[PDB]
Amino acid sequence: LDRRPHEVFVELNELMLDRSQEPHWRETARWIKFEEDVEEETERWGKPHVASLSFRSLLELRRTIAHGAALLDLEQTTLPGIAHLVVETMIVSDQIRPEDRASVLRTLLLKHSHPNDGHRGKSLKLLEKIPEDAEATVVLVGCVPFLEQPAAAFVRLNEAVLLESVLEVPVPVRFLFVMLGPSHTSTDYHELGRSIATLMSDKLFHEAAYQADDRQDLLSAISEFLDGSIVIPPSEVEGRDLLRSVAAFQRELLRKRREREQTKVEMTTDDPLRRTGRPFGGLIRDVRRRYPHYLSDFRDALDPQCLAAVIFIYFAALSPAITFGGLLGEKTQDLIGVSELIMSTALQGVVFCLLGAQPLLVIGFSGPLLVFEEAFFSFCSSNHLEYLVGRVWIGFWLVFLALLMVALEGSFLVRFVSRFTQEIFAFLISLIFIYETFYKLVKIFQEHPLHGCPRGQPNTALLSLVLMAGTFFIAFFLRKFKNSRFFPGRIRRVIGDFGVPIAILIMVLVDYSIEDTYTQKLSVPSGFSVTAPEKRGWVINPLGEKSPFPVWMMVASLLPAILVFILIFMETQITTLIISKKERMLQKGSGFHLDLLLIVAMGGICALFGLPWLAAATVRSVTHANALTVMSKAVAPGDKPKIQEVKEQRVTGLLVALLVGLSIVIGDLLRQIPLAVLFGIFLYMGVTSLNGIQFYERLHLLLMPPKHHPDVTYVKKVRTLRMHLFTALQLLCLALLWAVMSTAASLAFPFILILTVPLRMVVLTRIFTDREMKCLDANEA
Amino acid sequence: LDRRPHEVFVELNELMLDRSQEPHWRETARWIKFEEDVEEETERWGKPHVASLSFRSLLELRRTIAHGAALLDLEQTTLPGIAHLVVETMIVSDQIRPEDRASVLRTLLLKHSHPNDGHRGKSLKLLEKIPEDAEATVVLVGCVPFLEQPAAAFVRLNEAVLLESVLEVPVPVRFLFVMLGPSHTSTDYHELGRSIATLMSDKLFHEAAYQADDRQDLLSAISEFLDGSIVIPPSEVEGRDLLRSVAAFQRELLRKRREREQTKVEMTTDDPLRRTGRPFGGLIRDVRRRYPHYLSDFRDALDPQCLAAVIFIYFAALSPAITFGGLLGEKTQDLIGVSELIMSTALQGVVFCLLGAQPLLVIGFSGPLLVFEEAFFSFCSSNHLEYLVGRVWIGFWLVFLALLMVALEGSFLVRFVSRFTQEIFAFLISLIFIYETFYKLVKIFQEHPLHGCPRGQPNTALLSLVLMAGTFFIAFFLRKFKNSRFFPGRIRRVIGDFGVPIAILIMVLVDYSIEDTYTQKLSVPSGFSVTAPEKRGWVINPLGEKSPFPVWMMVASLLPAILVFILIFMETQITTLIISKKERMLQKGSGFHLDLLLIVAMGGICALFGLPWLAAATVRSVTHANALTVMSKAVAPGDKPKIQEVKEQRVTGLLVALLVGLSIVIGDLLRQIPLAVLFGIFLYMGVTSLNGIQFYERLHLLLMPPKHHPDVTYVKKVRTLRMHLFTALQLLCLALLWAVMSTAASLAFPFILILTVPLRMVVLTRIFTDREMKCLDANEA
Ligand SMILES: CCCCC/C=C/C/C=C\C/C=C\C/C=C/CCCC(=O)O[C@H](COC(=O)CCCCCCCCCCCCCCCCC)COP(=O)(O)O[C@@H]1[C@H](O)[C@H](O)[C@@H](OP(=O)(O)O)[C@H](OP(=O)(O)O)[C@H]1O
Ligand SMILES: CCCCC/C=C\C/C=C\C/C=C/C/C=C/CCCC(=O)O[C@H](COC(=O)CCCCCCCCCCCCCCCCC)COP(=O)(O)O[C@@H]1[C@H](O)[C@H](O)[C@@H](OP(=O)(O)O)[C@H](OP(=O)(O)O)[C@H]1O
Ligand SMILES: CC(C)CCC[C@@H](C)[C@H]1CC[C@H]2[C@@H]3CC=C4C[C@@H](OC(=O)CCC(=O)O)CC[C@]4(C)[C@H]3CC[C@]12C
Ligand SMILES: CC(C)CCC[C@@H](C)[C@H]1CC[C@H]2[C@@H]3CC=C4C[C@@H](OC(=O)CCC(=O)O)CC[C@]4(C)[C@H]3CC[C@]12C
Ligand SMILES: CC(C)CCC[C@@H](C)[C@H]1CC[C@H]2[C@@H]3CC=C4C[C@@H](O)CC[C@]4(C)[C@H]3CC[C@]12C
Ligand SMILES: CC(C)CCC[C@@H](C)[C@H]1CC[C@H]2[C@@H]3CC=C4C[C@@H](O)CC[C@]4(C)[C@H]3CC[C@]12C
Repeated sequence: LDRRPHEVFVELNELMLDRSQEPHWRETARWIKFEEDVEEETERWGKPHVASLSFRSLLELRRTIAHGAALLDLEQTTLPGIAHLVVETMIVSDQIRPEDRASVLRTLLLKHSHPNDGHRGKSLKLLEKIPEDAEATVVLVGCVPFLEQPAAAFVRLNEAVLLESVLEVPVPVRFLFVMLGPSHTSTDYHELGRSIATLMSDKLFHEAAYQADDRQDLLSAISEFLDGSIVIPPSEVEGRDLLRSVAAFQRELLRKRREREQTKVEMTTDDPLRRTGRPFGGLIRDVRRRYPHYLSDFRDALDPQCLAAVIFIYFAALSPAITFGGLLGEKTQDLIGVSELIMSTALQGVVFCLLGAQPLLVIGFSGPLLVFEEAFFSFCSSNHLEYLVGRVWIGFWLVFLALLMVALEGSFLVRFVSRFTQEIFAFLISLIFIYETFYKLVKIFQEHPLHGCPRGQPNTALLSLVLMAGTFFIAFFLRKFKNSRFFPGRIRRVIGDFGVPIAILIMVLVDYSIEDTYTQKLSVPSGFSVTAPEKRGWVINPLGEKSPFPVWMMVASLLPAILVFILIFMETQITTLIISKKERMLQKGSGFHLDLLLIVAMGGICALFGLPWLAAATVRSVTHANALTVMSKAVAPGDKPKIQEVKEQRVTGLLVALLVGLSIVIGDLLRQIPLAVLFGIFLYMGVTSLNGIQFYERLHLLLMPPKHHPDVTYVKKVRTLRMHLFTALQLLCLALLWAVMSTAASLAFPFILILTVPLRMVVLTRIFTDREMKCLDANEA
Repeated sequence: LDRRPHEVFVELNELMLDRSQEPHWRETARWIKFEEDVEEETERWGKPHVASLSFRSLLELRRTIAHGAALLDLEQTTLPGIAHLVVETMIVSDQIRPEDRASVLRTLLLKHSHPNDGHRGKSLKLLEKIPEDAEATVVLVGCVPFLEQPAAAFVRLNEAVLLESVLEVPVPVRFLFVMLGPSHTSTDYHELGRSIATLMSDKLFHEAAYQADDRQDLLSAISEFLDGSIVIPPSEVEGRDLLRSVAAFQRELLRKRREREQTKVEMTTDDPLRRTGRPFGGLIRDVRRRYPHYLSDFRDALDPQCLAAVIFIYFAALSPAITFGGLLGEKTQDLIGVSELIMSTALQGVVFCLLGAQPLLVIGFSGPLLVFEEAFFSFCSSNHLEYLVGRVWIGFWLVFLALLMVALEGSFLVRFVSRFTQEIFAFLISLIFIYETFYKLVKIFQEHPLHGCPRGQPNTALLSLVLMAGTFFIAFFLRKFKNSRFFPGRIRRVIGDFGVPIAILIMVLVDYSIEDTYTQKLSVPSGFSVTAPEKRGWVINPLGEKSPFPVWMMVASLLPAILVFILIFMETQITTLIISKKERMLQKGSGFHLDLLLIVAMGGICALFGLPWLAAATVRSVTHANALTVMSKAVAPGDKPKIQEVKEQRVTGLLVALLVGLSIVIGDLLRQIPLAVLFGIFLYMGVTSLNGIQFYERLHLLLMPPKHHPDVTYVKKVRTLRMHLFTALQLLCLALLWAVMSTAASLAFPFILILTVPLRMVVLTRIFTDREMKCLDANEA
């Protein structure tokens, strides 16, 4: 006929006596894709587990179903009618004596019980998990003194009917299994109930039962279910490694089974990085996919979910801004400071969030840019060249290069930048955070020596070290608290997401308590003014501030433009690639050509006002994306979490940028933060961003004996001595890059990264196997 | 007949082609109580795992063995003869055409291969694991193109014979299984080989095959094996909680099976704490069990294993001695100091290790004794009583109470001291380590305030804190390194066992480097002299040093004697109970009556010379025992470690005591250790000993949601509220005890600690059920 299959919610009800000896059915276990048992002593629900059967119970079940009486497509609609029909058929099939007809019927008309039978508070919580269109089944297994032989009955109702006071949740029933036998047999009826329920909770078996017509089809379905099972021999499980191989073996077995099924069935039977050719094609394609959703981009942020992010993202886009800028003040003779960096961050962020194609990106100063800033400053103050005027021409060339790269569709080279260079560029970012911290500490200890009885203050070095260590430890332990197993589980996440503000506030109050001790503090000027209003204006003359600019450097400034373009391009395209994956349920569209052009043009224009260039960070962009995802609730117990949807809007980023811009009118309060707390946070970010990259783990695996290596796909398919050779080559390249960065040619490491782009292909294909590269240099997993 | 069963070492050899296309057998997996597989791509052995089967392969195996030809008790002794007989029987049973008799015969005399076929270095390393009296079996499965139907043969040799160049290790073979079939069938021969090998490596199946005589018994044994198995349904393993329930279910299933077997079999069929009554009976009983082994006790320590302990146990019995000895000097006006404590430790340790019944005990000053010392000092300097004379009479009463308690057999009350009071006592010991550290820190910060520009030194208050934190962190992280997964695994343990010496040495060097900063240092006097040689002699006059002693106190000193006897008795008896368990394979014997009498008598006599009393520590004794256990090497791969034996001797303890005694002639070197380094170790010992006691874990569970609780036996059998009530009732008693310890009646907390023994027997039984007490207050597990 039609018999459209539905998902099944299976319940086990067992007959038992009460304290007043009145017999009644009590619920014992429930199946929603996984078994859940009721503990007898404490009367609560245990954790979900895989439903492991036993073989003797399966044999007994097959024998019982072979000798039982089955009713198919019954026309009854009430419990008494179903019970009467069942007892009549049991009488017909010579299973129960007619004299007991009056007795056994009374056993099928008893009240049902449940652990929770206040009720709605858990009834709704269980109804959320169950799929919307699910049809339930009831298994009634128990022993009766007045019977002599076991009797079984399988009933499939013609139409779903809601039997009240039978199940645990209001779901219609479709199937009924009744078993009633004597108590002197060797069979365990709880085991038979568990076996039949685990059979019915399966996918293929329950579909077959939906489409079945007699007992032979039930036997065939039982054989089909048994074909793809795993038998575990009777041996003690001593260690823990013994049961880590079941998943892979089950995967292979079910793969073979599904391949056989697919063969039998066969016998029975918009890339965003593709270049078209039209000039500026990518720009038009990206605009005409994202702009029409403009109204929805604003209407979609009216919920508290989109208000709790702005509170702490503001604290993540601000801490580096006041840190990095300070460093520039120490490195460029206070030509570029915290005020200019904050103004540039705000001004570029608001425009990008109003006109960008991917509003979920937050842009700001990053690690590998201040190194280039310092290198260019060192080069400028060697040949008697003004530092701040050359940046104007660098930006002028950068704006032209961006247009050249966008006009001819060329933002597809990010496909050639594989994991080999991404993991090196992650170590560079995570090592210009630790080095600056451990250099500032040494400088502090040198300026204020530790002799006995401004410069030479008594208790300044050790106090700064203590503040740094305290801030780092607080920020680390709150991060570890975020993913722990304490507290109600939603306050846990909220507290764990405020690690940085809490750490900074605590370690600022501690230093505010201490009096009569000098600790260096932030330098934020009053009002809207340039950090050095004695040698620098707001607009830079493109011809020369103090002396006329040379004409040769006007054209010879092509090389630094190319290097900084390489840096910006890598840092932005990698982030856009990471954000717009398929695992993250990002609807609408992503912009690969409207982000590069906008960022580089804004940087080039902004460098005229003596403000730094910016590039989208790849760590706080992921944090911004994560803070906006909402997970589903219709997930079966014990199943892995599933992302429902990500709220895409351009209102949280705009508000965060505006807040960071307005954070300059509270300078009187921002001048009370000591300069060691910020470096504690600096070191914390540097250390904590290492987790995730495979280069770090393969570097760990150097010190581990080959017996203790994990079972990941890049360690169990390649020999140990080739994994170590790959790691050694990567380390050698990283060390060479650091050496060339630390010498007098510091403004050449972008060229070294571009030269490690094709080393991979040419050399590491001429050496390694075509099969080992897919294991070690894989882009997925 | 006889057919005595042995353990079985199963190997799987599969036919395959070489690069030169020459056919040969290659080893694929091996079974010693657990499966171990050879990876095809990398050619190395994977980790052990439980041998999970598949059902279709089992059905194919049953059908193949049903139609195969079996040879029982063959008289051949060489491979060619066995092959000839096998081919003849295959021809007899109409399985192989006679025309192919030659061809298949060749396939039975091909060279065998192995992963390691340098060979001896791993041959011995694997021969260690295999049991000495084990007999092996060889499984040969592969495909051939010249056959049309599968043929099988099972051969059991009459006597074990060493077949060279067949197995991987030189072990005699007893069984042979040969299977050869066409390559166009749907059967997978690797799976059949795995199935038959996992059958033959079982504990009951191989015995059944030993006693078997025909094919029907093989089928019966197959059914027996299948009876006690677990079937896992075809569902994906999504999470990780799914497979944590297999162990318990397997335990229950095997328990039922073994109960059935035992029922069928039935149908077919020196306490050391027992009082006798004779006076001093226990003393004689433990003397006559331990003294005769004197020569063995002295002859059993001639190995490097008994020499690496003395190196670091000396560093564990010394750090508290110079710490506690300092504190008493600050608390008793330098009447008892480091020198007196060190000398008492040495003098009592040597005598105890020379005459004791349990030499594996290290005695020394512990936490709850200095609290009583301080309380008695505070009581003495209130009524104008000399402090050092009263201890003489306290010892005089103690040496009488010990004799009274030993003469009438009374060292059996330790059975009534349950876990309820043991955990409270462990918290008391672990909370007098943190408190003293965090009080010394506050005192240091108060004496040297943090103002700007002996008392009032500039950089002392922060330097001491830095040193404490550094020492604690180093000592903690080396402890965590001891049980990590780095380094060759035997250097790892050696480095992890030297945490305290390394942590102290590094920071001593660091503070040595710093110049022109004052940090308070240890006060160890030169030569053999008392700590204060201006107000105290070496022999205390029992009548009064400065003024005559009152006569009323001479008799009234009974109460402190009891209040300190309780502490000594608990601390010694708990340690002796913990040490002499059954899990620790301690041979010879333990003395419950020769340790109490000796320790208390030595404490009473040693208090006449103005030296403190001592009681065995329950943490350093366990460390001493652990440092002397030697583990076995004959353990199958993947199995849990097993203790071979423990070297019991009275030479390492005597040497450690002598070293601690001689550590006073290096005072010029011990006076360079800053006093803030030792308190790091103090706090580390306080924090690190909380792990293990169930009170701490049940205190953690107050914050966990009921969803995240573990699966231990005391959380899944009692309701959550009736667990938190028990935890709160324990915390209330602990808080009351800590309150009575801090007021002006501080020398009464032993009475409170002994008043919680009848509380458990009277009150906590009238509230909690008889079944909840066995779950929460269990002595085992
Ligand atoms: C500014 C700093 C302030 C610090 C001052 C102190 C601050 C407090 C400091 C230290 C002590 C703190 C916390 C101790 C904790 C109690 C909660 C821990 C036990 C607990 O968890 O109980 C809770 C709540 O039940 C109560 O009513 C519990 C009733 C709590 C009693 C009231 C406590 C309120 C605070 C007491 C002190 C009040 C002090 C206020 C005075 C102010 C002084 C200034 C039961 O939770 P549940 O089982 O019903 O819900 C579960 C649970 O949330 C799971 O975690 C969750 O799974 P995950 O999301 O994966 O984690 C489940 O979700 P699914 O099943 O769908 O997957 C939920 O279904
Ligand atoms: C700089 C970074 C700072 C932070 C980094 C962290 C720390 C500071 C950094 C670096 C310092 C250290 C390097 C030390 C490490 C090497 C990695 C160890 C890998 C390794 O394990 O390889 C070893 C030996 O292989 C060699 O022959 C290896 C032979 C060549 C090794 C080098 C030779 C000289 C080493 C010293 C170098 C000298 C350097 C200084 C001297 C220069 C002076 C100017 C293979 O060991 P195995 O597989 O044969 O034996 C296993 C293994 O021991 C398992 O652990 C054990 O199981 P468990 O007991 O349960 O753990 C098995 O027992 P069962 O079968 O009964 O279960 C054994 O069967
Ligand atoms: C920068 C260093 C100090 C850090 C890490 C060094 C090791 C992880 C590397 C350095 C040299 C490497 C070896 C150098 C070359 C080879 C050849 C390599 O090629 C082969 O397969 C040998 C046979 C052939 O050439 O085909 C096998 C691994 C091995 C021994 C390497 C193993 C790993 C080693 C010891
Ligand atoms: C300040 C902190 C560190 C101390 C610990 C406090 C809580 C862990 C304790 C204090 C009071 C306890 C409650 C006191 C009384 C009861 C009644 C008790 O009632 C029953 O035993 C049920 C049977 C019946 O109702 O007769 C169940 C536990 C409960 C809720 C206890 C739960 C745990 C509480 C809240
Ligand atoms: C400290 C680190 C970063 C650099 C020093 C690396 C040297 C000292 C260590 C690190 C990794 C080590 C290797 C780790 C694993 C093996 C496999 C083993 O079967 C032979 C030795 C061998 C090949 C080790 C040789 C020594 C080795 C190369
Ligand atoms: C500082 C800490 C140790 C003190 C916190 C103690 C109080 C607030 C905590 C300790 C244990 C907690 C209990 C833990 C588990 C449950 C089970 C839940 O179904 C109802 C609430 C209840 C009963 C909690 C109530 C709050 C509780 C009693």
